[PDB]
Amino acid sequence: LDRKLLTLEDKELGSGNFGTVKKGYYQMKVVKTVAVKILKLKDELLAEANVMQQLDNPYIVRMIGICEAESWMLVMEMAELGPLNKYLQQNRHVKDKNIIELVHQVSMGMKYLEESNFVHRDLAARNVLLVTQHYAKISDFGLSKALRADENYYKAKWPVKWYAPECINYYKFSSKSDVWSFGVLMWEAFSYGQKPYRGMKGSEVTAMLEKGERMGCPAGCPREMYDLMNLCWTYDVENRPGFAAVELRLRNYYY
Ligand SMILES: Cc1cc(C)cc(Nc2nccc(-c3nc(C)c(C(=O)N[C@@H](C)CO)s3)n2)c1
Repeated sequence: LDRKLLTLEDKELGSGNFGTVKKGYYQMKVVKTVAVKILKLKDELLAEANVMQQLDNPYIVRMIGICEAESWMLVMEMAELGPLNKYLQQNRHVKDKNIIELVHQVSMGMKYLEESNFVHRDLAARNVLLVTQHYAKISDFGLSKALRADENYYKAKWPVKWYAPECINYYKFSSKSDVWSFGVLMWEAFSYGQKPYRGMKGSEVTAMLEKGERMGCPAGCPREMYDLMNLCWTYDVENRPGFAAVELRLRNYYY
């Protein structure tokens, strides 16, 4: 558990029903800059930190620890450039080569999450934080679930635009459920952080998916990458590729 050897800044990087996110510094005589989730239930915050605790990957946000003070406080290393969708909305100069590197970084941290038998559940362009223009990290483990050693999926928001059909129709979440979200994450990435399925409600998306209609190719997206998306958006999970195969394709087309 962390000590209050921690200095918070005043600005809110962000806020929500839980509390508010601030920048801070944790003194270890080299100080670390940190992002901090303060609650304004705790149990949820404890869950989420429990998840981050067992995770260790250059492409996942690190947790430093929990600080129990005037408020409950989840402390994480700080990804300085914030959310992918937001940075991309405001950096349309970002080139295709570079978006592919960023998503290949996501697939790699996802590859690891699948090997460690966690499901993310909320993999979206708003949950991928940028360390630099060339270094991406997955965040927000609030809806993540550790899988038991016997099951392949977890049985249950929601972020319905990012959800696979089996999640909405059955409530099953597996790592190939998150492959589906990653396909939507990639489409947002190539679209420079535009919302997916604009103006459509949940049930209209679901209806659209059942017809076999997918979202279009974004503007300057390389064809291999869009074909990668349709692969990700395989309707039937048994045939949808896991992150082992998403990551292999993405690493390949990068060289
Ligand atoms: C909002 C924001 C802005 C900027 C510029 C950087 C960051 N950096 C950063 N770095 C690592 C982790 C985090 C965060 N992680 C979580 C789980 C955050 C969080 O709870 N966000 C909530 C507002 C979404 O409701 S912020 N955040 C965050």
